[PDB]
Parts: sequence; C-alpha cells; structure tokens
Amino acid sequence: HWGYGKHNGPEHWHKDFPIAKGERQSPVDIDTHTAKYDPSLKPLSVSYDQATSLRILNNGHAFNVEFDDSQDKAVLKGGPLDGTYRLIQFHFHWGSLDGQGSEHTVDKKKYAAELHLVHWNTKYGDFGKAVQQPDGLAVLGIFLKVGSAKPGLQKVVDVLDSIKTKGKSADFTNFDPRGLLPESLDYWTYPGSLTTPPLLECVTWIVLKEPISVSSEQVLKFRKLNFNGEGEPEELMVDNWRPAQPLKNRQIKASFK
Ligand SMILES: NS(=O)(=O)c1ccc(NS(=O)(=O)CCNC(=O)Nc2ccc(F)cc2)cc1
Ligand SMILES: NS(=O)(=O)c1ccc(NS(=O)(=O)CCNC(=O)Nc2ccc(F)cc2)cc1
Ligand SMILES: [Zn+2]
Repeated sequence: HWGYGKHNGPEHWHKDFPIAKGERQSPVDIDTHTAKYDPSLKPLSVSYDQATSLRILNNGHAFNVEFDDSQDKAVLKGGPLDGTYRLIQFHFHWGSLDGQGSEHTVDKKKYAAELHLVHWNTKYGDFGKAVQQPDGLAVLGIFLKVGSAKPGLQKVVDVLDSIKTKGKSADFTNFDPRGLLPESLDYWTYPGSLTTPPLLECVTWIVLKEPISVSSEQVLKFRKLNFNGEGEPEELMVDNWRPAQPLKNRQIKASFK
C-alpha cells in the first residue's frame, strides 16, 4: 500500500494508480518566466471568518485538520474559480531537511514544506462526488520557509505529540486557519490533480506566491511524527512529498505582474 518509502514511494504509484502518468498530474514546477499574467483573473476571496475546525488526524501519510463542511462556513471563491468551494481539511507536506519538502517548486526551488487547504465545489453536493469532476476541488497551496515562527501554527504544533502514530486523532476545535495565510494573496493557477493516490484529476490548483515563515522548531516537530501505527516499527514522517510531474499541455497563469 502506497507511501513515501524506498519500495512504495511516488515512482511506484502508477502500478496501482495508472493515472499517475496522466495528462494533468500535480505537483508541477512553476516556471515564473513562462507563467502568463492573466488580467481576467479575479482576486481570491478567502472567507474563513466562520470556520469550524473539528479534529486533527494522523492518517499515516500526513496530519489533517478537519472542518465542518455541511454549511457555507469557510469558503474559497473568486480567483480562477466559478462558484463556491468549501474548506474540508488542511494538511502539509514537508522534508527531512529544510532544503526540501514542498510539492510545487518555483523555478526549481524547493521550500521546506507546503500547506494545502482543500476545498470542494458545492455544486456537486459532497466531497466524494466532487473528486470525480474536473472542477471538483480547489486546493490553496502555501509554501513554508524556515525563519521566524508562525504564531498561528503553534496550536497545530503543540497537539502533534497526541497524534504521533497512524490512526490517532485528537479534538481540534476553534482553530482559525486565517493564521496560516501570508500577507499577499497573489497566486499562480493551473489545472491539476490530487498529489496522493488516487491522484484524481479534479483540482484547480491555486498556489500563493508569498511563502509563510515558520520556525525551525515548528517544522522539527512535524518531523517527529510517525508514518507507522503504534506498536509498529518506527518510521519518521518526513519527505511526504510527491516530486514535480510533467506539465504537458497545461498553462500556469499568474494573477499578478
Ligand atoms: N465535514 S466532516 O464530516 O467533519 C469531515 C469528514 C471527513 C473528512 N476527511 S477528508 O477531508 O480527508 C475527506 C475524505 N473523504 C472522502 O470521501 N475521500 C475520497 C477520496 C477519493 C475518492 F475517490 C473517494 C473518496 C474531513 C471532514
Ligand atoms: N495533497 S492534495 O492534492 O492537496 C489532496 C490529496 C488527497 C485528498 N483526498 S482526502 O481529502 O480525502 C485525504 C486523503 N484521505 C482519504 O481520501 N480518505 C478516504 C476516506 C473514505 C474513502 F471512502 C476514501 C478515502 C485531498 C487533497
Ligand atoms: Zn497535499
């Protein structure tokens, strides 16, 4: 079963998930000199004031903070999107070292980690229906670089020892995801896929240009999580990132000049 290891990592996924070699796979390298400014792109509308986080889960691949998505509470609109997309979860991808960890790259630059805020298009009624549609999901990607601490990340950092191993969950209410955003909402956008199996080609990717800075201690505590379940051989949850995939017949558009 798939993972990031020696024997089951991204280069093996195509054997059980042949769409891994598909036409709109993610992540990709963002070539900043080839991305076209598109003045028809709208500013992003991030409406997280009424977000309801519920819990945090170690699923053996990353840790997900889950939200209540049964009403329009925390929604993403505007930008390249038609309609309203509801936040359902966020999670991160990170490295064993500060020099790697992000999934998207910028002119081949790898960031220390990458945050994915996952939203589904309300016109499809639920997340499981939305992932079967080419405009089903919108994922907001935010790079993390190692620098000053991110105060709004620390509640996430401090709960991690309670979900160290696969299958552990903890209550995680009243978390405000606005504390994870950078100052600017300038972005690049392209059509793509889930970056983990089943790798479905259902995502409008929106990747912010401005990274957030987190402290070395904050990202070190990500690296203390375990891919394995309790009682299984300990394997540190690091380098849970898929490398850049071929861009093929896609254009990356920039919301800014
Ligand atoms: N709003 S809530 O009830 O509290 C709630 C409930 C669950 C979550 N977990 S999740 O975000 O990871 C979505 C996982 N659910 C799926 O259906 N995935 C899937 C993927 C590929 C397929 F092909 C088919 C299904 C978060 C919040
Ligand atoms: N890295 S990314 O592109 O942003 C990305 C990658 C994958 C997802 N999918 S997910 O939200 O569901 C989290 C994964 N967990 C499951 O799918 N669980 C599940 C539960 C019940 C089922 F019936 C089937 C599956 C979202 C964003
Ligand atoms: Zn992700």
